[PDB]
Amino acid sequence: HKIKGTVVLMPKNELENLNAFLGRSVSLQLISATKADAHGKGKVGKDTFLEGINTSLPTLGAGESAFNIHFEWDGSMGIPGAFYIKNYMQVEFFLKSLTLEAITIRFVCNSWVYNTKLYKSVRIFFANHTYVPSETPAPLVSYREEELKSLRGNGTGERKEYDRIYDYDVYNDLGNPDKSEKLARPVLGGSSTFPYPRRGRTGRGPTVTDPNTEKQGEVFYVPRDENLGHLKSKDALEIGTKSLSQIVQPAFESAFDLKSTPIEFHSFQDVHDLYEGGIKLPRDVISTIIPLPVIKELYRTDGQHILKFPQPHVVQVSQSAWMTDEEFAREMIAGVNPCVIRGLEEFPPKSNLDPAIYGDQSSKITADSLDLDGYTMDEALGSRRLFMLDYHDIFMPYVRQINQLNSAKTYATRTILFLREDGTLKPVAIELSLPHSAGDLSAAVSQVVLPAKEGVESTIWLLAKAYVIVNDSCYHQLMSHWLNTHAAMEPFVIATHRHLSVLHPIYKLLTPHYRNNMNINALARQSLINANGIIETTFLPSKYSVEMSSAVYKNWVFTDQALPADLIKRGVAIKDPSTPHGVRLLIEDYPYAADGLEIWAAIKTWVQEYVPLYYARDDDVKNDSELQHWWKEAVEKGHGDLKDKPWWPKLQTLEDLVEVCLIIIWIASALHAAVNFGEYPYGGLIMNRPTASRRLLPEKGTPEYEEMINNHEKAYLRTITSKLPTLISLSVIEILSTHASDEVYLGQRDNPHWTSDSKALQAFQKFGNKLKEIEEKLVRRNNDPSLQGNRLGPVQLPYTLLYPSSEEGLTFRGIPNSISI
Ligand SMILES: [Fe+3]
Repeated sequence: HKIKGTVVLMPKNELENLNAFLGRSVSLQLISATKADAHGKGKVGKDTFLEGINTSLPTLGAGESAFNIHFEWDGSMGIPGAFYIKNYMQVEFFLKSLTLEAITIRFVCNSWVYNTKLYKSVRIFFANHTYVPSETPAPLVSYREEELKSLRGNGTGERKEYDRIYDYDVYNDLGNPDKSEKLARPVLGGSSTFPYPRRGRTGRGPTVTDPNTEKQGEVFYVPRDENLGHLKSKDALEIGTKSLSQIVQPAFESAFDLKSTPIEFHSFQDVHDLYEGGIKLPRDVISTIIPLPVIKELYRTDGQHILKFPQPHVVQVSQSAWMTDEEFAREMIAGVNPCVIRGLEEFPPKSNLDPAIYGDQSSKITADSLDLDGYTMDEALGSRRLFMLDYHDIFMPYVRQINQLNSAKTYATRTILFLREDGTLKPVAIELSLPHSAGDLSAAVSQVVLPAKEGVESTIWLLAKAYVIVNDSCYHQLMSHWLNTHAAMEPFVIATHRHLSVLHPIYKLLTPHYRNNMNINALARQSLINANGIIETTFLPSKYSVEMSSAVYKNWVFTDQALPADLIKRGVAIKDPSTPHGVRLLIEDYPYAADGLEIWAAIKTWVQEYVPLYYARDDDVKNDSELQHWWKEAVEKGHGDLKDKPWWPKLQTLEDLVEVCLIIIWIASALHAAVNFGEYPYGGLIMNRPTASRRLLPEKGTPEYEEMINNHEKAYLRTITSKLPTLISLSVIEILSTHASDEVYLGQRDNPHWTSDSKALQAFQKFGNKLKEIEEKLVRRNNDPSLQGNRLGPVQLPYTLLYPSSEEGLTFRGIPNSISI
């Protein structure tokens, strides 16, 4: 009756001896998928313990250990399709897999197994077979549904480290009212005032001063297997933000309070010095930073007084190129935030904001003042050569409250761009707008600034570009990055674990694209977007930052996240059935869009080849109970504040299923990579990507105006992010722009046996081959001299953000499967 099996596991001291696992320390019980008891449930075998350590196969790394085990299983017990496991040891271990031979049967587990007394029900694992609900072997049907009920929990209770309960809650855990009324923040989600995607429920309970806000916690829970261990401490990048906010930031502050370093940058060279000779800090400040995991990888040091940041890619060839109008415009199509620019089809541009509240909103930009390389405005409009980076309606509602803050002053900006005959974009005007209402104490007014290369006019134009980029950096960080990827994706991760069994084909299709997302999001709610957290203390909006993202979410549209839909909606492409991708770009050499369409196409082919393997007709999608409950919950609960919108796909057809999966995979992989991995490469020079502005343009006749004339670099530095928040911000984006060495990229999976279905495996193989094919093509584009203007620019920085592959580090390339940092 014996079945020879091999158990691979990792002792806790590996992701954060052997003989202790033997004896009666760990028992497994096989469950039959073909032979059932009197209740239709698969028969269960006897408790079998680990017999010995297997030291036979070389292919076994990652601090993993193999154990031999034999089960009493007669042919009459049917075929095993699952197993129970109980850990009698005090300390948890990481279960990798179980492999049964003559009968091969593989089980991919990758799950922490805590002491048996901590679990309400015994941990169960299934073989690597894939089944839509109606295809589940009858003896496993109930076990499948029971595991899902276990994962859903009951919606109450404080979640614990070892819990594996997935549920939703609103963002009511960012404020810290018990510490100070000044740290109170509006609850985001669950109201018409503040709609917002839901996040993972933690259940710590209410604060003492506000029943609607969740109390503080030293650890923000995520279902256990969402918290990724790492073999190398340097790869635990997500812990970096907590260390930065709680340990490093206070250390930097003391250096400034003690006046051990100049409080402000006084010249552009003071900024360049950070990645050259470095910055000198107090000994104890260096000593506080140098020993921390992850943090110590951010700077080179002499071990005593110096911290040196790495040279950002944007200055590696020319340290002054960022100041060119050419690079300013190019970064709108190949920079850190390449997805906001829109076509402009009328002139002057219009506003939908209420003039009764903000004053006359007519644009003050006159067509006759613009240099369109000889084109008349009507010619530029008609030839589709006019574009804009429009933050006017987005920022105007918040300008008054932001400008009331100390050290924060902004404009609601609009930039007009012209597509030159040579295919590059050039900036032709910037409008710096302020709201005007009766009784305004401020005398500052709106103004239009035009390009200028000499005189005070050139300084004013450089400052106008800085106000625009402060708007762009804020929108990029809070919306393009945080809202559209991190926050938007979490509800789908939760729904997937709550309603699609690990056996489900769609679960297998989508879960690789969720790796580390709930984990980084929980760490973000704790240290990145919390009251007085990193973002609030480094970006322009301060305490209004996260709520601004809620106002933007009001207009978030799931189907508009598809790349073709996005391009068409923004007026940078038109539908064209005669083209390979179904769309014709209006900026032919738009790096992000051109490379993105290649990746989008590859993902679509993959999804279109996968789905058919499990759903033959539209009725098969309509009748999948798990799939229907999954989608219904993702929409009505996860993104519930928008359940009233008409645009949600129905999921009653193969077409809709493909669409939904394609968009989810796109957001998690390529979209997030394109907006994330260029953060330090472009933003590592604070002048190129300022996060905040502290004053408006000066009045003629004041010393500030005189300063623009006599010391333009100081005028610029006094206007943008101060030195202290710059040091913190550079540190944060350096972490976010780094690829951990254990990352899993698009076209890869953590285990070659994720499914036993050879056809699904074949399809995945073709997808990976296609991505390698695409990379060769993108390499050719970057090497094409005719595309240099937009793909490299004056900074001579080849656009590699959508190259699928990458080695570890701050590489400016590589597409991870998920939002993993
Ligand atoms: Fe990210």
